[PDB]
Amino acid sequence: GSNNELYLELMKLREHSDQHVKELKTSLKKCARETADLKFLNNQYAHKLKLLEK
Amino acid sequence: GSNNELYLELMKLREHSDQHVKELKTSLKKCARETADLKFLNNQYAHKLKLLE
Repeated sequence: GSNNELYLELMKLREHSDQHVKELKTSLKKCARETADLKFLNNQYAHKLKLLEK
Repeated sequence: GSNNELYLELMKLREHSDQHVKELKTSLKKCARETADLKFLNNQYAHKLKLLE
């Protein structure tokens, strides 16, 4: 083994992580939109259900 | 010495990026949980509506 191999491995790990970060940021934005939509829809549903009672 | 400094700097960069992945992964899990909670309510509402209709 050599420290150069170790250094190179740490560099490879960093680059892989950076790529993962980009993918996660994309997924997060997608999920956030879905939550927003469901929240809006749920508010409509809850209200409609409350009208039928009255 | 400088060998140790190089190791620590490379480890720093490695760990900073990995910690970032951890953060985002946990945030996404949270968002996914929130989505599940809302779908449950959403499905419960919708199902309850179709019956009264």
